[PDB]
Amino acid sequence: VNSFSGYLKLTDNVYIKNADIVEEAKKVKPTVVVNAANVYLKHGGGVAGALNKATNNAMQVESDDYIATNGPLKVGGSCVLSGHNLAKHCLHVVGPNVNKGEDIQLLKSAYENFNQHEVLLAPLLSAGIFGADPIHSLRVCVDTVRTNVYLAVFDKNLYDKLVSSFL
Ligand SMILES: CCc1c[nH]c2ncc(-c3c(C(=O)O)c(C)nn3C)cc12
Repeated sequence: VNSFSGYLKLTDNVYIKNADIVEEAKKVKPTVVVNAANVYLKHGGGVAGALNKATNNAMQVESDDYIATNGPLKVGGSCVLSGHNLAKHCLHVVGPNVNKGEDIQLLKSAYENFNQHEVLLAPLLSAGIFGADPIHSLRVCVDTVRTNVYLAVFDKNLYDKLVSSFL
């Protein structure tokens, strides 16, 4: 039993809810919240900008030190950093950004990072300002992640479309 509430069950291990991932993280304080990161961990907008703002920019300060030491992530890669006031840990995962021409096949590699964590609160990778089709992102998630994932979808219209079209 865990503390996640109000989710629709899609499969044995995937759950989905119309929610703001920031407010959901604040309320549950999950072990892991996933950030929709870019390779530079520049958390300017989208999910990343919202998560970072909620940490009062502490996520960005930590991230800048990480990049200065380690260099950029790979598209499809991830790193574990602090969850600050939102979670124990933040798993920063880089899905391909279609608006940069990145290969959508890398979306499966991105979701494979979730399998290193037993339970996660997450957005749909490569959705929103990353330009991919969220219906496709949900399909890759379900077909790749084997651990227990709780997906937060900000847009109510999109959430209803994702549920109604789910095979
Ligand atoms: C609609 C207003 C809004 C405020 N904050 C948001 N955060 C994320 C998304 C969003 C998501 C998500 O993860 O829910 C996905 C997937 N695509 N898009 C575009 C939308 C908003």
